[PDB]
Amino acid sequence: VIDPSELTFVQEIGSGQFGLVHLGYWLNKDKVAIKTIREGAMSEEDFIEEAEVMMKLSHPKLVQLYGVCLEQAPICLVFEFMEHGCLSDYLRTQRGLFAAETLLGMCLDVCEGMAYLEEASVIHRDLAARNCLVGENQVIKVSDFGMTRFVLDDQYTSSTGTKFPVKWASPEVFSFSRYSSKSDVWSFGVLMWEVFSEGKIPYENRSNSEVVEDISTGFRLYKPRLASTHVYQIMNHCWKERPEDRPAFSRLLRQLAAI
Ligand SMILES: COc1cc(C)c(Sc2cnc(NC(=O)c3ccc(CN[C@@H](C)C(C)(C)C)cc3)s2)cc1C(=O)N1CCN(C(C)=O)CC1
Repeated sequence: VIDPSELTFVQEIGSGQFGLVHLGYWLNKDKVAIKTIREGAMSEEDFIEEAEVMMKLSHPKLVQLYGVCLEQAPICLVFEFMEHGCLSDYLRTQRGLFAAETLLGMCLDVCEGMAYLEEASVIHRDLAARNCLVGENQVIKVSDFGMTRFVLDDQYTSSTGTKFPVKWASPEVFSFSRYSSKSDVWSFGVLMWEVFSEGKIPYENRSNSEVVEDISTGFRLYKPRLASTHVYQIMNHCWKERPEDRPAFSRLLRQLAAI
């Protein structure tokens, strides 16, 4: 638990799934990012349960949750400040400046984070570039793993909802809500596409229904220029119809490191 007096709210930096994000300071010295959880956004008591375990999850390629500020309404989550924001934004902003090796390095970072979560029996559920953050020396860290379990907006959570992230969803997820580390693997493949495409939106921004149809019939994203023949076959292995035909993150890590 972080005491409210230990935090200083400096400036609003944006809004996400659960509401406001501020740049702040922790004990008047260290830069932190503070999520202010908006009313009706979170399943609050259910999260305060899972907060202890989430905090205990620690890895250099996961954005660290430093603590929870509970002694106030609305409650706040205190995070490691990532100096370059979301990967999705970062890729688009820096488009044209990336060497293939740097882009591969980003995929490696994410894969290391996911390998840790997979090992720890944790499903992300919404792995995408928008949910990864960029820190010192372009290091990429995975964030908000498992958080969609606490989202009250049924448009996001339900596979049939209008806000459902179909573009990163494996066939068994969008059809049957069947999550696993292997469904995160599908998402990771799409994230690889995003990285090597320098932040392009997968599936020409096609409708949710059209993507479901595309994937159901066998369509797959085409190779981005900066992705090698080898990288593209790794992507395609992530997009096998059956989750059992997809590699584990532990395997992908060996493959991406071997390059
Ligand atoms: C995936 O969602 C999130 C996950 C985490 C885990 C955190 S906790 C965080 C940890 N670290 C963060 N860093 C940043 O959000 C950031 C953004 C911009 C800049 C560059 N300009 C700075 C210096 C300002 C905005 C002060 C001018 C630097 C850092 S947020 C915040 C969000 C989130 O909701 N947003 C990310 C950042 N946003 C925007 C508009 O960029 C708002 C949505």
